[PDB]
Amino acid sequence: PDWGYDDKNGPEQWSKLYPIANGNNQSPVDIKTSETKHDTSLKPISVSYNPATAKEIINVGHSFHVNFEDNDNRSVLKGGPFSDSYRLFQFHFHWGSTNEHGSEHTVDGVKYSAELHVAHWNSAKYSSLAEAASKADGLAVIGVLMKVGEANPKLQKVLDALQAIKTKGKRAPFTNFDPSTLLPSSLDFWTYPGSLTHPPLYESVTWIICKESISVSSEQLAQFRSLLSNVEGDNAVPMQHNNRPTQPLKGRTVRASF
Ligand SMILES: [Zn+2]
Repeated sequence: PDWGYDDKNGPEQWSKLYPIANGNNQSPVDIKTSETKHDTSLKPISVSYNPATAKEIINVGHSFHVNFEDNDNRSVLKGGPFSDSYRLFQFHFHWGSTNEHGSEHTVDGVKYSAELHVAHWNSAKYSSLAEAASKADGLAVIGVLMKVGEANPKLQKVLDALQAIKTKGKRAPFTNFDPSTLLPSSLDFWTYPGSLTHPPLYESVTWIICKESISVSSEQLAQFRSLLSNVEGDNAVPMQHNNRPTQPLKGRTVRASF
């Protein structure tokens, strides 16, 4: 409850309350293409998602989340660096105050427009997401960079749903959707060990960053920036931005599947 992205409660302050903010495995990071290591053990990533597991869309104040039923292995991520399957639970986005600079990861110092996160938990090892959330191997998140350009029709269903969750705490059913439809055509990737990018900031995530970006238009971004942080009835406070600055690598290696 004690955090946001404003001057006063934002990324530069989270350490006062969450000391792990200055940990050794924080995200996001800049990926320096000259220093990535080709690892020949990486397998191609394989996603297999069942659209019937799509459950609901909810406004959480600082962002919006699309959540999936995760009671079984109907929707999983396999391959890449992993030996176990990972069970899909959520996707959400990060954006900025301008359309040109709003991603969380950078590549060779270049910030993209926005970023899609597709989050999965380790059902092989832990009995629920709450348990898994704090363990070093607990989470697998796919990040896809979004470049302002031509409008992306694959986003329409998510954009149309925002109408029903304009204020904090609102939620709506969201069904029959396969988020693999949002990924790029090729799944060549970089990977590194890191963290959730906002409080509680656990160092529990294995990142998969796709090499290829996806498009998005300015207008599409502006719809995100139109959601409200306040509860219904209150004065309006736009969800203007939600990206954390990049964090020191601190000795970590970014591996490439290519
Ligand atoms: Zn995220």
